[PDB]
Amino acid sequence: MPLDPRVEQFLAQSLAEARQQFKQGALLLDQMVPPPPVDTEDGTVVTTHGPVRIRRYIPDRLRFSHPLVFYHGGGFVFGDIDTHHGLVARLCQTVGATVISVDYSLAPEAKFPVPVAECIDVARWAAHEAPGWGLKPSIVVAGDSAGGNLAAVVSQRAKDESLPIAAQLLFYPALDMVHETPSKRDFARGYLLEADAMQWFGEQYLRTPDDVSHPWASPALSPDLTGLPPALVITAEYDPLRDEGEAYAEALRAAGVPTEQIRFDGMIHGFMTMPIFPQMEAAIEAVARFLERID
Ligand SMILES: COC(=O)c1ccccc1C(=O)O
Ligand SMILES: COC(=O)c1ccccc1C(=O)O
Ligand SMILES: COC(=O)c1ccccc1C(=O)O
Repeated sequence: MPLDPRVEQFLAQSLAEARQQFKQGALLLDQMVPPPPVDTEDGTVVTTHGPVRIRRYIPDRLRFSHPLVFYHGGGFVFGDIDTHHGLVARLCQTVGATVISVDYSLAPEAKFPVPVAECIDVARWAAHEAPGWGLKPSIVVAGDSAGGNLAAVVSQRAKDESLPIAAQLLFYPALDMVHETPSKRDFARGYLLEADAMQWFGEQYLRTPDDVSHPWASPALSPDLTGLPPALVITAEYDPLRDEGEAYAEALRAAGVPTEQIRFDGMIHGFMTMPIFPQMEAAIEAVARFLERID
């Protein structure tokens, strides 16, 4: 409930250049706490907005009967398959799941709602492939932060798009671009994800400031959450995005959606791609236990 000791220690310490610096940070942490070996295959999915690079992770031993489709975070501007490899490799090996890690088109080069369309296309592709992998033809979508946004919106669009989704895993997602929450006010600066950056991400991703109220940008605003896929919503106590994540979990639960909501106390935004924190593996264990309950 106090700030985690290791998190405390960590905090105490151009667009191309910033992407590279973000990527260098991600590599540093993986160099500090190396990921498990895992078999992978690269490929390209043909989407309605063009080819989208993917990487399939194959577990040593398959124990989960649905493919996972994973959408990386990074404010819609940063990140790639490599920045999220540390997380995805452990998800693959710990759950015993095939995982499709997706490189959707980044902003500002591509703008809302291009990545949403891409992410749907990839989920549909995964569902079609699943029987040939000897899996069920219903997928688990997953993502961190901006990727959690994508996972939540894909889940909301699933029925309309005839997309079978068995569950949604939202890791400290962004869900509400319209409302200030107490967490967004109280942890606006100094906890890695900052208000300044969130504003900037919005300027890169969104076409106009009015897009904030679009349900494919702000899924928390959808008035009807009935019949949505079973949900695991993981939040960090000291994350501006905390409150909107918990409120969405609460709304899903009240809508009769099977929902598990976990706040990691003492933690900050981003901890599930920061293997210097033991909590990252604890949260990955949470995922495996949750997925055990899914049919
Ligand atoms: C930077 O992205 C990657 O590391 C990657 C990995 C596998 C397949 C495609 C890509 C890509 O260039 O997006
Ligand atoms: C804020 O959450 C994100 O989507 C993000 C933004 C910038 C840098 C990293 C991340 C992430 O969650 O990895
Ligand atoms: C991590 O993503 C964000 O914080 C974000 C990115 C683009 C547009 C809006 C937001 C937000 O949640 O305010």
